[PDB]
Amino acid sequence: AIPTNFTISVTTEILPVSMTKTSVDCTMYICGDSTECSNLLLQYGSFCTQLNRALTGIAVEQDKNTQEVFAQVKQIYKTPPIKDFGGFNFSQILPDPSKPSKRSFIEDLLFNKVTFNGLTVLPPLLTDEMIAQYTSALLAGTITSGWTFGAGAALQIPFAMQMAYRFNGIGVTQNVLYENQKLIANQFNSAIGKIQDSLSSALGKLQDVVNQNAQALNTLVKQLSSNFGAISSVLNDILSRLDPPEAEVQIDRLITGRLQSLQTYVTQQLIRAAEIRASANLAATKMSECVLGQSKRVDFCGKGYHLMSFPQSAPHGVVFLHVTYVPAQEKNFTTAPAICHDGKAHFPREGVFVSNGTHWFVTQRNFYEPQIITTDNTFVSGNCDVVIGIVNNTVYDPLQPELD
Amino acid sequence: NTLVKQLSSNFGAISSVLNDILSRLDPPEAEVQIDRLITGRLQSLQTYVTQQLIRAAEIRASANLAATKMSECVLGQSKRVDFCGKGYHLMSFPQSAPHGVVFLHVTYVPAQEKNFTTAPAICHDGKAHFPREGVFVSNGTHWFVTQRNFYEPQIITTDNTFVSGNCDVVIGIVNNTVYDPLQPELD
Amino acid sequence: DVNCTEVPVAIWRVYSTGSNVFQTRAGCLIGAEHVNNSYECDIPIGAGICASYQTSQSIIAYTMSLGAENSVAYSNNSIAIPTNFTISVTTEILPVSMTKTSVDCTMYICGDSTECSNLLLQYGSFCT
Ligand SMILES: *[C@@H]1O[C@H](CO)[C@@H](O)[C@H](O)[C@H]1NC(C)=O
Ligand SMILES: *[C@@H]1O[C@H](CO)[C@@H](O)[C@H](O)[C@H]1NC(C)=O
Ligand SMILES: *[C@@H]1O[C@H](CO)[C@@H](O)[C@H](O)[C@H]1NC(C)=O
Ligand SMILES: *[C@@H]1O[C@H](CO)[C@@H](O)[C@H](O)[C@H]1NC(C)=O
Ligand SMILES: *[C@@H]1O[C@H](CO)[C@@H](O)[C@H](O)[C@H]1NC(C)=O
Ligand SMILES: *[C@@H]1O[C@H](CO)[C@@H](O)[C@H](O)[C@H]1NC(C)=O
Ligand SMILES: *[C@@H]1O[C@H](CO)[C@@H](O)[C@H](O)[C@H]1NC(C)=O
Ligand SMILES: *[C@@H]1O[C@H](CO)[C@@H](O)[C@H](O)[C@H]1NC(C)=O
Repeated sequence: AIPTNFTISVTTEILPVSMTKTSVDCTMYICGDSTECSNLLLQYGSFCTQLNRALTGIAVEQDKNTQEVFAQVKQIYKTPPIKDFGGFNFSQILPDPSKPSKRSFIEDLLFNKVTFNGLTVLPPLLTDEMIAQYTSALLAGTITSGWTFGAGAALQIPFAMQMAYRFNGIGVTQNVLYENQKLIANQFNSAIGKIQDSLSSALGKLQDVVNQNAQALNTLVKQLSSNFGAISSVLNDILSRLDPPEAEVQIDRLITGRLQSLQTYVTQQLIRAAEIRASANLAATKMSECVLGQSKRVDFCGKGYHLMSFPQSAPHGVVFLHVTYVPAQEKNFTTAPAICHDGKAHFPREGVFVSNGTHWFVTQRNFYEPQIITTDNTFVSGNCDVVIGIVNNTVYDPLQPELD
Repeated sequence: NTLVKQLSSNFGAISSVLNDILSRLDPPEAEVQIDRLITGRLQSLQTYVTQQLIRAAEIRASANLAATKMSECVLGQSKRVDFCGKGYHLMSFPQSAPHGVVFLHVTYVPAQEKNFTTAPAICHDGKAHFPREGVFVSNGTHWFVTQRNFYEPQIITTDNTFVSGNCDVVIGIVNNTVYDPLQPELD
Repeated sequence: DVNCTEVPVAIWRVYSTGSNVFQTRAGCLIGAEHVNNSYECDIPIGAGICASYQTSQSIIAYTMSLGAENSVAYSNNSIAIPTNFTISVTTEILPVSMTKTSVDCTMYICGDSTECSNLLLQYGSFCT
């Protein structure tokens, strides 16, 4: 069976990249204003230093993630002003002048769908303005320059002409693009409409990170109130109702109990950070290959044959649009491994032999385009007798009229 | 270093060094004092192991990456953009380091450039001609076909191009004459 | 997380007040002067601000650039073809192992006491 039509499809993929940078002061969490709490804590020593050497390890990693997904480029490309892209209407995904932050429409439709006792929250190094600036460069690069701006200096090429190369990479001949340019553009511009619809309806991968990294802090602050088996949870009460020579044991218990909860929370941070790192690396490799190139890697860049991708920014994460080629509407055919001619066995150079029971033809593998069999489509390498399934026929010669 | 310093912490025991307690106090009082140091020391030891397990778990990912990069960059060329270094990839030479490995990647980079006019196809005897591999470029007067990555022009032969359909459908096309190299010799 | 109005109340000798002070979203930055130019990020501060040491030599803090800028010459009938090339060599660094540490928990906790062992067997398997 050989397919005879196709549909361009656009598919969506969503990835987390950073959790919120946070920090805790060991002493302001464990103690109130009590000095004796501090002086008893000084009996335990170094733990209140390691807990910051731990959390600061996470805080810098959360920069180096966002730094490394996005900064593949050092040259902010302007978009051309004239939107001549041969029928493609990217106005959904480009930035626009009027918005109070220069996020695209597809980004603003997205941004909406996502929602003290020493606890401190540190801003990120990059702002959402800087992030959205970078992605506007990756769009401008890929639309005007193909892959070349990834490999080196950016070489301009017409968009409707680069699509021919992207088709050539999947074994479809360029005539199949140029004879159909109008129809293909309509399929594309239609599919972007479904993304606006579907996005308007789904961010669970992103949304639940914001949930868990709040919920753990709520657990940590609630855990202040526990008695831990002390006589009460307020240090002033301990220090007033009982003399220090014995209130010492109550304080020592309540410090030990509280400390255990911080010593757990810091590990429940680290083990998550170690998963977000694996996600940032996967997103980095997806961007390096599927956006700045074209990749043969089956189903790595979304379902189907891959053509191109566009990145779009999101809070704490990134979203891709993968544009893919899907074959459809196929017909059955008779086939044979080889043709027998004047006693000698012909094989096709690239395509495959088919017959509609009535005539014999050769056609490329992935899009029905039958042709006359010639000694220029084929090469010869033996007698007919040796290969199974050979079929007798005749090979036309364009050099035969050239007898004159 | 942190783990050795933790031996000096007293955890509310009478003294840091056990031999001080275990000399100056009798068993039934020592046995309620030494009990604290053990709990303090264990918890410092427990924390250390939980740190080593995570750093091991992350180095394992780096070693597993390097083995992927060696197989796909040294024992062969690979076309994964930016995997074997920036640019187009040619070969790589490994070198060793203390606790590590260091690659040298060898990469080709296109440099000087010039602007040209170009057209999707040639319209000939009412028949369109497409290039087999290169792209058509004009220097503003003559029309050539050239490979994509390095300017090296050639005449529009009957044998670089192939034909498919009439001139009517292709949006951008320029009328131009294709050359048949057999035409003289065939006489 | 301190408004610059409040900072003097805790105080280091010069920088109590009376000095260059620069409010930022990251906080109150003092002892460095703001500049309208932009550069690459020498040292990070936060929220798009980076700091550097510069020549009169002083510390300056500035909105970091994202690098340079240029347009791309795009037409619907024009193309650019490279006419020359250069080979290049680059080094990538990967860690592969760390030290094989090993620890004897009985020696560490108890030294050479026997009694400290006789206590430790209250706790069971941990030293295994
Ligand atoms: C292929 O699909 C397109 C879009 O639905 C349609 O316009 C065209 O007529 C189809 N052609 C065939 C071979 O059915
Ligand atoms: C195809 O299979 C049938 C049934 O096994 C057999 O009779 C026939 O000879 C085969 N033909 C080819 C092309 O080998
Ligand atoms: C092709 O013709 C030859 C000679 O007549 C014959 O031996 C052979 O069986 C034929 N093969 C087929 C596939 O008809
Ligand atoms: C184009 O190249 C040909 C090479 O033979 C040369 O004769 C011609 O003058 C060139 N034209 C322009 C405008 O550069
Ligand atoms: C090519 O020639 C035909 C017939 O004269 C004409 O209609 C067409 O516009 C010409 N195209 C160009 C690009 O000169
Ligand atoms: C600092 O305090 C002044 C006076 O109340 C106020 O006007 C200003 O907005 C405050 N700035 C910040 C960063 O809160
Ligand atoms: C480019 O677009 C303009 C406006 O549609 C058109 O006049 C011109 O012929 C086009 N050029 C080519 C060769 O595509
Ligand atoms: C290409 O670059 C090399 C090395 O710099 C130089 O020797 C040579 O002249 C250049 N050739 C061209 C065509 O620019």
